[PDB]
Amino acid sequence: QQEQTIAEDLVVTKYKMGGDIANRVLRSLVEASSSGVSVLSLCEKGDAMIMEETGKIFKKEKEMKKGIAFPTSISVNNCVCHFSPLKSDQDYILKEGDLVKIDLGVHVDGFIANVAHTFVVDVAQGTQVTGRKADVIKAAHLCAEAALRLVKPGNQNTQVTEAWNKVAHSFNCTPIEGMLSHQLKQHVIDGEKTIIQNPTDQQKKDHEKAEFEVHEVYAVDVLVSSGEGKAKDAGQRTTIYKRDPSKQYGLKMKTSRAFFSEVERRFDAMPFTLRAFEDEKKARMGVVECAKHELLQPFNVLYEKEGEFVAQFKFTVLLMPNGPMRITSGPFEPDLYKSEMEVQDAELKALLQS
Amino acid sequence: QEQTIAEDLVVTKYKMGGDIANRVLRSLVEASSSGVSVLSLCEKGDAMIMEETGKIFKKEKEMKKGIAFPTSISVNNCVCHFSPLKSDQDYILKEGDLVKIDLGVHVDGFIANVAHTFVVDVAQGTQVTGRKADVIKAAHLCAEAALRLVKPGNQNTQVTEAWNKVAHSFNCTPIEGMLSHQLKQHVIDGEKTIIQNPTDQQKKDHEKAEFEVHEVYAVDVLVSSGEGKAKDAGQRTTIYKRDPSKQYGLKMKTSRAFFSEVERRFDAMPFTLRAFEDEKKARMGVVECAKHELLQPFNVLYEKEGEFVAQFKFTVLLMPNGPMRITSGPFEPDLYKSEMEVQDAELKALLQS
Amino acid sequence: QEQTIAEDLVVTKYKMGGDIANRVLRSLVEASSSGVSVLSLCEKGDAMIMEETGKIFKKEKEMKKGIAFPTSISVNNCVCHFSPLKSDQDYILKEGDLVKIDLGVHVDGFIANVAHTFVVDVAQGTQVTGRKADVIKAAHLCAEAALRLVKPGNQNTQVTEAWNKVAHSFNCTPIEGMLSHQLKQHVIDGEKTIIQNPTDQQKKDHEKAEFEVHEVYAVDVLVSSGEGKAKDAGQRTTIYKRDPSKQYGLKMKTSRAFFSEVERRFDAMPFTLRAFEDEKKARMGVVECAKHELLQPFNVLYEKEGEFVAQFKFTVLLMPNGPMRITSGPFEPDLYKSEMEVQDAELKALLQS
Repeated sequence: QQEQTIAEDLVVTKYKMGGDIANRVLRSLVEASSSGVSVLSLCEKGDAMIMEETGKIFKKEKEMKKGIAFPTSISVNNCVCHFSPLKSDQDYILKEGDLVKIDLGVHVDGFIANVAHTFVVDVAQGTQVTGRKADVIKAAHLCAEAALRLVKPGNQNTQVTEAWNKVAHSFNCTPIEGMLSHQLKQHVIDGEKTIIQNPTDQQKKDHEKAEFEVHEVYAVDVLVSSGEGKAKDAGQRTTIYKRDPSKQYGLKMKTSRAFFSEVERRFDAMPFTLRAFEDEKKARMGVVECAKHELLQPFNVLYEKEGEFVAQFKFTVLLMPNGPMRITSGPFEPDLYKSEMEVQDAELKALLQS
Repeated sequence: QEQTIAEDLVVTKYKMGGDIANRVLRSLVEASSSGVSVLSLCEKGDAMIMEETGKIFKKEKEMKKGIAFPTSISVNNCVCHFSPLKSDQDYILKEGDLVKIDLGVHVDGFIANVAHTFVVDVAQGTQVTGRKADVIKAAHLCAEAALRLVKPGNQNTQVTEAWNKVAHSFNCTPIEGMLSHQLKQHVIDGEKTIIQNPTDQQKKDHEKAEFEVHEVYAVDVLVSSGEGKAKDAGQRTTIYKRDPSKQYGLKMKTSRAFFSEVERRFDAMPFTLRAFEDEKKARMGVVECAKHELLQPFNVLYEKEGEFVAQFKFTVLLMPNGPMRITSGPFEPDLYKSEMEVQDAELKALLQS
Repeated sequence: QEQTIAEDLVVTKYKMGGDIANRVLRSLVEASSSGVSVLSLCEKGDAMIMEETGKIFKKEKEMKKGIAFPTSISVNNCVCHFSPLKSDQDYILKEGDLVKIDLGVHVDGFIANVAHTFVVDVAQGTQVTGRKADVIKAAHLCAEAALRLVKPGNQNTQVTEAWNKVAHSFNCTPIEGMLSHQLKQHVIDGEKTIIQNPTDQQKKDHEKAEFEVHEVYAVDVLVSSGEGKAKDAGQRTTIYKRDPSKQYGLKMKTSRAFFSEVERRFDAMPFTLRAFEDEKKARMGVVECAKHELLQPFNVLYEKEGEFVAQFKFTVLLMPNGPMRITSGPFEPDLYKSEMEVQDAELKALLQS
């Protein structure tokens, strides 16, 4: 009732204007993605381009905070998520046939527009992607299609969790264990009402059954693996952090209090990459105190087993009265992907046509 | 007082009911082929509506939800409302039978009604041909015309008149007298109506009306290859509705615990006698209740034999942005080849949009 | 007090007028070919707007509705406002003529403006080529760019800038100083505007502005193959509107009758003098009115001989969910072939979004 919701016209407007920016930046990055291109440069180019487009809009309103809601992340092949390298980490260079996931977020007055898309580097004109890339992309895309049709008022998060497994299984792929699609609110990317992928027995017990309601907003995030689908750390350095507002702890230092002060000014409660910090070695230091006492929440770089592919589609959807209204999406082309398998289940075939 | 589609929660309830009506409808059309029992299709629909409405808005333990119009499957010259009792005659679908499937869903009284015509087992790569195609094309283009004419500021009469020229283009006739009703919460049979191809008496019996924003209509197209009169052929009537504008103490003991059941289970929504524990006790307790006008019947009317009746029924919300259709059959216009076409310049332009 | 698209009923009236402007424009486009009197097309289009508005919202008796901009048919290097008197030189359409059709509808003073460019009797399965295709493609890609840029948070200036880049790609120029007005109830000419290719001086005078939800714009793209200037040519002016801010008791009695017929038939919307039966009394009524600033003239304007001007106008509502276009013409892009194309990477991507 105090809360600013998509029940209000001005809020739909901010969501729609960040959505349009998220869609433009994503597409620009996909067009710039070819053999020999630096991932570091695409992460920099996206974060810069988010800032510049947020710069040009709502100029009359000089108090409104706007920018990055999720820093541009570029996770290739069996890498799951959250790769925004530092100027001094090893870079990754896109090879032909590389499977690329681009993930990013934009906000306007704290209303968050999250988008992620998967494609293949320099697919030869007149060909189709085939084999396990085709199987896992096709599968993740149909998972996003089933969620667009199931995440609506009156349905339960559990029905989406199950639809996802039957769809992914149809391609002998596997939704990554325990990943979460969060409810969004003003200034909150990580709402506690969630959809869980492919939960274990522990995760199924600890995760809360919920019913979607009109006026809620979700960042639906589909991550599907060609393999077993349990992501592991593999000592890549975490660059992406979020401040956790739920945690106080006075910091016994000078640098730490000073780094965690630039995190609050420049970013408040949104995720940020350690690369966005002018002076690298100084940020690398101010993080350790903060991260161990949980004031910052890490976004770790997880990997599936070498040779396997992970595909991603993330879209932000507003549960408007008239029906779910999608405000971000990638330039997916269904005809580019040939799989030898399809969905055989009659209920899911009919749902995906609906 | 009246809850209208100017409330965000009401639109939501209409859409969740239509998503369900659309799903049960298609699942019934997939299940329809040579040798399946209409009885079992009617049982399957009604059970799918109850399962689907069972799964939604479950945090809201108190909310009524379920059948707004029990599944009816009216074949060839049958016009509507055929939902056989288990103890009556069944009907087995044949190849080339023209099938109308009518059903409705409600969520907290907000009704989503749909109906659709197809032909049984159309051989792959074949096209329906002849009178069946004429009348299915006609009824559909009558629905396309209504979708574009049922909008705020227009009159019911403009819709009546467009249906007459669209259906004459295929030498078909809208069945005279048939009504398309305004819907409101708990009301399937609003007084505000679109009439088809009315007689001079029916014209004077029926009120010109103007569509207004925030209204809901179950638009209902029934077009015949014949006459366009629908006559009783004494099939037993299986579908009745409580008439909430009516009292009567009733007296006979079966009668009162019968009508006690229709009030507990179905409140104001149409129901089939097939839905009772004992179809015989139900046929008996109706006979008192219906005489005294506490139940309206939904009669099975029939055209002349060898003639064909097509139906498309969709529920539409007159939203500010434009008509928002929440139900529809899966129409494929490529299935149907007619030697005739709509040729009126002004209706061709309407249908193109 | 002011009625905005935040009201369900306002959005409805805009949509009902848009639906009509679309129907009329298309009918006029179909009716344009070699030998067609431009006078007849102006008559036909004004008569259609009155017939179509005559049929809607009949039960609301006090509700004013009809023409927001009289059908104007501006050919080749004519820019705008050609609506000849019965007694003027008529223009007969020739094969290969570039035609601009511009008209408006109002429902209760909610305005739906549209304009469309096409080429007369394009040879079946050819393509228009040369300057006519250059300028029609430039104007359409300008209209497409406006539709994606005129939205809450953006600046009228970014549109102005996109329009010189997009048009320069075809060696075409948006006509210097032409305006796209905000619309409100009974106001065709709101002060918040998008300016085309402003002069030196015009930039000083024109206000920068941010677009916001709930605003309405009649986006008017006017593009020239030549310099992008538009001069008078003492062609009779025929279109005027009443300035509702000026009031004056008139001396002569023909003048007052003239005024009464203007106020009654056209409130404060532009009208053509062609709509007055007594052509003489009206030309005399005007000079007393126009003398005392009671009418503002809409003068006919021309680019140079042999040059071509294209126009796409559309009326858009900045709803919360995104711009909602309620008018458009039937553009078929595959009809126009140009040696040139938009080569800026950001405009390429903006035009595909």
